[PDB]
Amino acid sequence: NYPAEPFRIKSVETVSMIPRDERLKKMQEAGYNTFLLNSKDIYIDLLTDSGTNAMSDKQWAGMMMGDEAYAGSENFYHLERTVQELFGFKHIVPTHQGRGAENLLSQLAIKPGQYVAGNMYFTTTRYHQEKNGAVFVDIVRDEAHDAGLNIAFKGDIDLKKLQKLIDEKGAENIAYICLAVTVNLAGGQPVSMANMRAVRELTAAHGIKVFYDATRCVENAYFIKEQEQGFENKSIAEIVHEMFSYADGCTMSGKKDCLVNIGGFLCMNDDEMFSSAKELVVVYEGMPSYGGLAGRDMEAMAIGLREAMQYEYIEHRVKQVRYLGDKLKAAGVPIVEPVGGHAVFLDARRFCEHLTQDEFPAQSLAASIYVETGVRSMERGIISAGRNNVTGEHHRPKLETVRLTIPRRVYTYAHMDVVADGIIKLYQHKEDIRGLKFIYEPKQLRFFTARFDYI
Amino acid sequence: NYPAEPFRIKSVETVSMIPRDERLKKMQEAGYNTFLLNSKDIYIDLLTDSGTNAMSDKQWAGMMMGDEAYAGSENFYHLERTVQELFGFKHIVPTHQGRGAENLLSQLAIKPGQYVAGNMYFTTTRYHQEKNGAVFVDIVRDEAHDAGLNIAFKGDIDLKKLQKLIDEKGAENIAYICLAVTVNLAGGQPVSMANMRAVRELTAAHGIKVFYDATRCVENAYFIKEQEQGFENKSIAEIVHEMFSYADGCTMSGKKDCLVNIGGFLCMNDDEMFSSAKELVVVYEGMPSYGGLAGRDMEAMAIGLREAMQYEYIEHRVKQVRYLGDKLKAAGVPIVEPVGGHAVFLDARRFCEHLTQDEFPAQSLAASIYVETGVRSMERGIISAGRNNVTGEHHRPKLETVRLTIPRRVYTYAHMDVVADGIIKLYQHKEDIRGLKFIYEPKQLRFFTARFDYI
Amino acid sequence: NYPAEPFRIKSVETVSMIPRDERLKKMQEAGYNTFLLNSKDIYIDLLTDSGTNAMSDKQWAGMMMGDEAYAGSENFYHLERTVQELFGFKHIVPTHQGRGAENLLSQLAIKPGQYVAGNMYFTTTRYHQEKNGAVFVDIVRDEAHDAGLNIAFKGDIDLKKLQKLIDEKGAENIAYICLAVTVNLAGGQPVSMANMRAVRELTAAHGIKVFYDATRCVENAYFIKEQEQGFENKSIAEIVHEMFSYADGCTMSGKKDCLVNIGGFLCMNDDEMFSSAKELVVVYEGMPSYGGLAGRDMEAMAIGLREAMQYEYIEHRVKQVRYLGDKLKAAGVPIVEPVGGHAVFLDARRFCEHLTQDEFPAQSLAASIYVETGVRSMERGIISAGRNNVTGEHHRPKLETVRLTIPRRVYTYAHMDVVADGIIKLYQHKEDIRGLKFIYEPKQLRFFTARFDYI
Amino acid sequence: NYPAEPFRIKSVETVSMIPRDERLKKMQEAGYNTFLLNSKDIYIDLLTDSGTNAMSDKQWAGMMMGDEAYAGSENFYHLERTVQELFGFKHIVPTHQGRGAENLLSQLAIKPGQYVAGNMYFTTTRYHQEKNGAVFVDIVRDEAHDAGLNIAFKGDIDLKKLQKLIDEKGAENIAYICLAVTVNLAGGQPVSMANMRAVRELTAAHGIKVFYDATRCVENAYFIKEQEQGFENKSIAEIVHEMFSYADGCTMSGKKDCLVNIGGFLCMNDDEMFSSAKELVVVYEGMPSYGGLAGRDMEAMAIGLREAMQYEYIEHRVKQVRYLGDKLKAAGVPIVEPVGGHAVFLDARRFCEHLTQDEFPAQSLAASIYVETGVRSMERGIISAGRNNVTGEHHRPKLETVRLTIPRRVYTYAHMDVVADGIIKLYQHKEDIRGLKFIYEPKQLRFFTARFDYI
Ligand SMILES: C=C(/N=C/c1c(COP(=O)(O)O)cnc(C)c1O)C(=O)O
Ligand SMILES: C=C(/N=C/c1c(COP(=O)(O)O)cnc(C)c1O)C(=O)O
Ligand SMILES: [K+]
Ligand SMILES: [K+]
Ligand SMILES: [K+]
Ligand SMILES: [K+]
Repeated sequence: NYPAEPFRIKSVETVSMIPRDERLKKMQEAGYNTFLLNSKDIYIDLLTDSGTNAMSDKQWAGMMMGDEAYAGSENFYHLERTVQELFGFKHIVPTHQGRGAENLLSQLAIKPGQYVAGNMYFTTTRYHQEKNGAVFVDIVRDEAHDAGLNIAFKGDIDLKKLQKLIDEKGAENIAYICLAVTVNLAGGQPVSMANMRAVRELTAAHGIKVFYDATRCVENAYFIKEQEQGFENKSIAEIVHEMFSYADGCTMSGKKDCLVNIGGFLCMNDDEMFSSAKELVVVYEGMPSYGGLAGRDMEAMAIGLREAMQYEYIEHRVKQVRYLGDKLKAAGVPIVEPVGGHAVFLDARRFCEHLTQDEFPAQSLAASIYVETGVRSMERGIISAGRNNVTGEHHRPKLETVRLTIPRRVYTYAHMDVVADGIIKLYQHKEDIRGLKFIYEPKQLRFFTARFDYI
Repeated sequence: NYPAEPFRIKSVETVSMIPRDERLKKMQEAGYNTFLLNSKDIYIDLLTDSGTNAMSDKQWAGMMMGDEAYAGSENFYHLERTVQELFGFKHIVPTHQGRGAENLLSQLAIKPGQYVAGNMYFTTTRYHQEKNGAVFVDIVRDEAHDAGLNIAFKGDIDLKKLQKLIDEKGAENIAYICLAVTVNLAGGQPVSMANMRAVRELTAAHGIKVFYDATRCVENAYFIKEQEQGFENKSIAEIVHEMFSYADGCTMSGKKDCLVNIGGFLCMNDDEMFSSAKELVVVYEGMPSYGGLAGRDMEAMAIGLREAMQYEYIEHRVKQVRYLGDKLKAAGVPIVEPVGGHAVFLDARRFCEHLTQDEFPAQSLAASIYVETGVRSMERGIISAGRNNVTGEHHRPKLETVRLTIPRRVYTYAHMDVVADGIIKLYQHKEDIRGLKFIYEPKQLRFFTARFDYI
Repeated sequence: NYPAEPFRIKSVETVSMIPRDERLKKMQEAGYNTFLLNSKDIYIDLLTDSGTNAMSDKQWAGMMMGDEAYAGSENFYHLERTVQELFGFKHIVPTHQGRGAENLLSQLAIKPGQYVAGNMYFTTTRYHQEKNGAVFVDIVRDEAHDAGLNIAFKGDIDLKKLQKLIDEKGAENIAYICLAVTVNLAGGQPVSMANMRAVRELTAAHGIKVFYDATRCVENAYFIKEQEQGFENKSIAEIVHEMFSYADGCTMSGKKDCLVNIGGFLCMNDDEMFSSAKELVVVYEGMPSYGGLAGRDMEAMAIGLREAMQYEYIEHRVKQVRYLGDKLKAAGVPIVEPVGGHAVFLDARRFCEHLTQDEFPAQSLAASIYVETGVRSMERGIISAGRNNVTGEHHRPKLETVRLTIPRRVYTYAHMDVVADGIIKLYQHKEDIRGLKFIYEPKQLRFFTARFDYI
Repeated sequence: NYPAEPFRIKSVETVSMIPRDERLKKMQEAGYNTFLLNSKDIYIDLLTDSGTNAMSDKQWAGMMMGDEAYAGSENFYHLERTVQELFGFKHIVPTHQGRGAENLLSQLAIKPGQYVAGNMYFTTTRYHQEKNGAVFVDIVRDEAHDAGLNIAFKGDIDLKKLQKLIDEKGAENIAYICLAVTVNLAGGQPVSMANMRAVRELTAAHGIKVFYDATRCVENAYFIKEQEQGFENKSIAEIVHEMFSYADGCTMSGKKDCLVNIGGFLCMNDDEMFSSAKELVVVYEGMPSYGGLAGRDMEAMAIGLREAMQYEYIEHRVKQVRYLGDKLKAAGVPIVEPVGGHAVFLDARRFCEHLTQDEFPAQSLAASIYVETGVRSMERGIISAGRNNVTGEHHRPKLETVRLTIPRRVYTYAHMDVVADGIIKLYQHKEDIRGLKFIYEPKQLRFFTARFDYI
């Protein structure tokens, strides 16, 4: 069952419906790298769900009431009250987006040489942990690393790995546990409430802090409501509030589940850390009462976080992604399983099994998808993994995928059909997909500006 | 086929359904007339495509650049030259919506006792004709009155009827021919270019003026491109411009095909009529330089009329209506055929064969649709047709219909499925729909605020 | 004493600061008629205070929450509740602006041959009265016709003239009393509460209806608060509510004192007339619940009417106009006295006493003002009076004036200084102002498109 | 002279004053630091010109056309090419505001132990220099530190000081010269083109890089046009482009002279530095294609930087500040002279000659201004100067000032008169202002959230 949109369209965004012949020329001008395409040339842009969301009429009304004062803006107090109400943390510091909050948390909470342990990781999060002297330890359950395994709550932390870390390194040498909801690297997999409570129980017995990476915590809450026994009578807001009751604080990218185009924040319960955070936020972001955001954006993020709590909104959000995954899977197209809250990942290793990884199957599949449909997707394979600059060899990741990342409230099921129909047609003659070779490769950030040609 | 939306969602508004018990209360508080229900108590609002459209990001950018000057506004010049370019008429007078332009035309072009002949009546149009002393004569082809007959270009004028009128009444006693594109009350049926050309040739030979009702001219142009031999490779804009080349002027409700929420205009080629129209507009609407519109709305209408010329936009507009009609017809639900440009008309005579037309089956069917579905639709039958101003008896249209009217760019195919599924279920117990009788009847245009009770 | 603006600027409107040499070319291209100037070529546009107001951030937030439903829009209920609260009338029908409401009132309230009596008149108001068969009778106090007489509440009705009318024509032959607040034709002069109560007392004794032309009723309320004994402790809202307690209904142009760019409405207390108005509004304007306005505009007008009740806003509005009049008067420039709520009128007969009225001194002064300052003003003299088309002679009005009409919240005191300094400099060599002659004169609406050259 | 605003008001926001008793309570709740007051409790907010500007109708139209794509946004391309055209640098990296660009520059261009030399310190700039291991050296002319000395181009670097630094330290130990235009903490003082050219010539001869702080470069260009011989007939844009031709790159807070509420960027000519900057921006800000900004804000900043080039806009901006300074100086109030581009600085040393600088007269004067006036102003003296990171003692600036900072396009001359009248009255009892002592001092950038009590 797939629900209708629980909203209607207030205003539309103009697009170029250029045809296949012209899309091929645009793809070649981009050197077959979807990251180099111009937005104006893309029909359906599934590069990312970050910051690409459609706002409501209520949020746009809030955008006309930005109090742009440098200190003490009414919009900050609205955001503060909303986050305290819905997440339940004592203190909040706005940041311009998620990695701004990560920067502050890692400087406040890590002594060099300490460990940070988490359920897999995200690139910016782990960078700020490592930059401040932490050693990262993955404590996710082993199943999360099996991309074909169709089981619930795949993002759960293995409590035995956490106990083992505590026993081998000592609780005083662990800076914090970093629990992400959902788990992006596993394909957007949720964490169960039972897991969050067990982690809080164990860490609290040792005086260890837990901070959440909360960027898709509402998608996570929907999975708990749908699949965890005992939560069928709880509202999304009740589930969200209980989730954060098991944490000492969080970092949040509003660009994901708060339904905005920019914005984030840092939450914590400890007064002393809050005071230290306010001393640091002015260094990198702005005042404790704007944190690198215009007043109107704090307002839109306060309104959007509250909208995200509507059951029908988040049900439809997750089930629209599920629709895309279900349609591909029914045609035999290989995807990461189960489908996550925000994206479908194509398995390009299996999709293009006639290509070796050195011929960049995911990069080439993403280029084919755009030519055939006008859909942009993100390479998440060997190109994004980068090259080892000491040895000169590619980093070879186990996952060679194309990410179909779904912005919130932007597309319809008919757009999902454009994406799926086009991929299914490609799959039916997948052996015709050609390998790629570099014609320009920069030393760093190579996925952003590299250019290719066909082998 | 059924194309996906050729645009993305930029902003949303929430929709919601109140329980059946509450809709029942609301419906009897509205005296079983859908016009009297409150917007907040509707779920999917298909009352009308008039003024309910979603604007684009470009139109909303135009809304921030309203030049609100009383005379000489940049927005007026933009609207004036956009209409001169796309429609080809010499002169434009803005009005706040279509019936303001009809008020002006009828006062300018009718001498009491004269005939106005058109391809089927419309409610406000016919009121202003008769109010100024004209007798209305219907010269549409007989087939347009047969709901079930699936033939192309049902809106066409019967040239034999036009010829007969000229012979029996004399050309000097005909004030003008009123040619509407599409024809709303026939079900949104298009008029062919061959018919517009034949009508021009016959009227010109007798010195008789032709004024178009331009309200859904872009939907009409799409049907010409899709189905009239020789037009398959003409652009929508080319077809629109050729259409109006066979007219002396037009009235336009921009609230339909100009993709806005308010706005209209009167066009003409004749200099003396334009001079007279400017004297009159001051009394009813405003100065000729804004015609009862804010500058920002002249701007949005100039932008939206040009957007409407995009083939993919109007193809999707029309085929989304066709999807709803196709799904209802596949389930056996009786509808007006072929499906028109803007709405699906349920054939209330067949839905409610247990009722005579004096029991108002269309009015009653609309009420029952809201009660069982939360979807609002409009009566288009004996209630809307009014009374004969000579005998005092009902006008008795063969077409007794309930209109599922689709606003432009607002809903998705999933919303269409919700509508179709609900109507198909009500079809299964159609015998439960009771007849209605008047408890309050306005003296004109009675359908707007009439109140009914069950017989 | 002149207060600072009780607001700050949220956003600005871009203007062309073209210099004098270029302004002279624009004036010549406009044939020396300020009505023909392009808005884009004007620095400070004082043509009118109608519909040219600046909205607040709160109103623009309301503009993002337009409920564009054809019937039952939430914005209509907001407007309805606001007008019932602030004006106290039982029923309200929205219209697209003031003359839409006048059209409806005059058709509902006049039997042919009846009299309508008022404190002077406005052009559209009297047209709709006369078009429906009324004979207009001026019952303003004699002093209002003395444009140099500096006395308070110059708009007051002479109760003896009203008694005389009742005695000579009979109360059953008077359709209604039309009491305007303020009185535009006298230069924007207020009416006292004592006068409103006396008129209500007298008319009620005879069963005669009173309807207000309420377009600048808030400016009027400020004069009562400032100058009528006993109202120093009353709020603007209290004064406004008491004013309308002496009326049976009103017509309102929101384009003036409701601080919007479009919109108006009709109010009445009588159920039967309300029911008749709802039958008529659909003919000319729209549904009783939108009346020719987009939902967003009903919202902005509801918000703006409530903002207009703020004492500091309306005090500053009236005193900014007063500042301009005081500065001109201190330099000896001849103006209509006292200065009204919305405009300063220059006496061009005295300003250009070396020119005869057939040389159009007001039209020429308005052209000079634009060339010297970039300020557009309105001719209100012999050109606007029109030509008698039977005899071919000008209508020769006693008042030959240039109107400096001040939009609400758009300009600063520094703009008022630009206007005043430029006029004062012109006055110091007023004998150099040249007379004008027609080079193009249309048969009607001649002030709108006539063109001139220097004698 | 004092020109009128070269724009009209398009939209407003209300302002209000709470009673003195309430401001007194608010001020001690803020611990006598103006940074801790709440926006709703301020009347006229002169805390800062940073991010408080009023945008234009064109910018707000741009805000409706935000292309929120993660890469390839039309808004990024517009900002990129606008900056390349107006500033002339080869490469641009957007950041969410200026201190994000300072974070990147300081990490890219400083090796620990090296010197950075600039024309007076700024708070966030100096923090990021020192945090990355640089020693700051002030090479502004001695006169810039003398509040009362009225000389032109007080921001100029002393070339003898620059030469001395090169001789004593060696050019290889200087990371770069930081040249700010205007110089904020000297009172908004401009730098001459002759000085920028001399600095470029001397640094280039030694291979030393020059990076500008571009934050108020348009105000600086205005002073050059107004006062530097030979530039009187150059356009603001020409002057701006020549200015940056003497630099290797710049940091920019668009929140000042780009007329926006959020936004900044880093420019450079060097290709390898640009490559490194793109790696770093990902960690702190976002992808190089949006740099921590929504698309709509890249758009507003591209539009606003071009608007700032309009001569009449920036002339009025600067002369409105000058008006406030002239009115205070005419009444004997001690100020920094000449008045700078963005603010009037009261000379707190002279206002409060009864206090030593260790009693924080500037911090105390700011509090008393809010208590007596409701006007918020900022401390710019010993509190902002921070502590010496080697000795732990106060930095002791000669300039102990209270800043009346003017947001662009927000206030009128009448608002300036309210401010001046209030300060002139407080001047009459200056002996009533008590000294302050710290009760809470942050470890860096302490002025933002420090809390004080009276001695
Ligand atoms: C309101 C509707 N139509 C308006 C209309 C009008 C009157 O336009 P305004 O509603 O803008 O006055 C004129 N001609 C045709 C063919 C129309 O359909 C409707 O069908 O719902
Ligand atoms: C916030 C202020 N200034 C910021 C600033 C900055 C830092 O910019 P952001 O506030 O955008 O980070 C850098 N350079 C100069 C000369 C500045 O004035 C202020 O003066 O109020
Ligand atoms: K974004
Ligand atoms: K701001
Ligand atoms: K207007
Ligand atoms: K509407």
